[PDB]
Amino acid sequence: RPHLKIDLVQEGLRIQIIDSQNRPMFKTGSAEVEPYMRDILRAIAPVLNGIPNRISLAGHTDDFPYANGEKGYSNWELSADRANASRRELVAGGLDNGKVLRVVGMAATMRLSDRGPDDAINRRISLLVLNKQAEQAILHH
Amino acid sequence: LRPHLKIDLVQEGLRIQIIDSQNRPMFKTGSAEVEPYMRDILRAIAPVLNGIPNRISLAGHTDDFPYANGEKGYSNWELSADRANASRRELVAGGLDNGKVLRVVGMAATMRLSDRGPDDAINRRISLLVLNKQAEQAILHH
Ligand SMILES: NC(=[NH2+])NCCC[C@H](N)C(=O)O
Ligand SMILES: NC(=[NH2+])NCCC[C@H](N)C(=O)O
Ligand SMILES: NC(=[NH2+])NCCC[C@H](N)C(=O)O
Repeated sequence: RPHLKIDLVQEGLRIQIIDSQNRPMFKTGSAEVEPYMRDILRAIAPVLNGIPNRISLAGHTDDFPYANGEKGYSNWELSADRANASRRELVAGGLDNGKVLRVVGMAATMRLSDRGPDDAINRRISLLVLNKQAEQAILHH
Repeated sequence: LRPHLKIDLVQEGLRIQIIDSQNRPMFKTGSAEVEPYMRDILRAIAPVLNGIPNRISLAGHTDDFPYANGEKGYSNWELSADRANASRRELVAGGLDNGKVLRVVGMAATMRLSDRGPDDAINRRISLLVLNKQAEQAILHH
């Protein structure tokens, strides 16, 4: 059973989804979120509604490339699709309108460092509960 | 008159906007297909971006009009993200180097243009961002 890891960062609250068996939370090349991940995402949505802050959603991939592999569909499209896939699950969980400020596709640029040598663990999404400083930053860009 | 570049300093880098005098939207309604005149511009921008060591972020935008089922299904978030990646593929086709892109962003309709309503058609667009080293480290060394 997967769990959320929530800790403080400069930009606010970072939320990571972590599986105990170090199992990838997405099938390779897939932006379909699994039933187990579905439940934990929908469950945290009312909590996010309580927190007056807005959120940023990020999608990630392993560094297994597509055939072209940046000319057409790539890890950029896939990571972005994973971000929005998690977004739709939060909404299904009852996430309020206007809670999302940003969806982000990171491809394989944000590599985890202490979660083992298997690159497949990077197939994931992450959440960021933005503080006022991070939000005002993003908005005035 | 030909469209021009609007460049200003923002917190995580150098933002690049493409401003059209003829007020042509970069995308048709509900479409993530880059309009012809913007394709030419993005391809022209790519080799210049190759000239600097900095990595790039790409953001997509939509007008205020929502989709049929609000935000439960395909929404302006998906559309804006798809528009960001469409501009990405144009840049790559223009000769953008491998590894230049660090981030793609969907902003939906949260960032209307500086003096237009959120309903205006020219909100359907993309914007470019040249990331400073600090933003790049906050992402890579995260
Ligand atoms: N349960 C696990 N530890 N899985 C790791 C292996 C994942 C497999 N190599 C893949 O790409 O799909
Ligand atoms: N089904 C595939 N085409 N897999 C290869 C690409 C996998 C991709 N890098 C991911 O994170 O899922
Ligand atoms: N169901 C619809 N007709 N939706 C139209 C949404 C258009 C979208 N706001 C855009 O910027 O292109």
